[PDB]
Amino acid sequence: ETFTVKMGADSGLFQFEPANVTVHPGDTVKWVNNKLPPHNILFDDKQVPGASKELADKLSHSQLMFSPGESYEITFSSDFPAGTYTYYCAPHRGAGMVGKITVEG
Ligand SMILES: [Cu+]
Repeated sequence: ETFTVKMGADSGLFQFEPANVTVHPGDTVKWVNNKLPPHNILFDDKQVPGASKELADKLSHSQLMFSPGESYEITFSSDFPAGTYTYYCAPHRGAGMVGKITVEG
């Protein structure tokens, strides 16, 4: 299954929509610019399994995404451990543009 996460609500609010997604092994999460770019996707290294900086860096898209409809995706296959993965947008972190992926096992 592929889950689409919009970056920016239709109203312009600085939110990932939906903010919380639960995935099963082999599923894909695809982030897509919706409103008021740029956004980016940074995983919090203290809030992924093992509190691993390597894992957080692997999953992040640190480059700002300026283009309408620009996308980034992750397929949660076996090199991704079970657990929750918290992420944020650096431009809008202060305003609470945050999300969480729960990887089931
Ligand atoms: Cu953002």
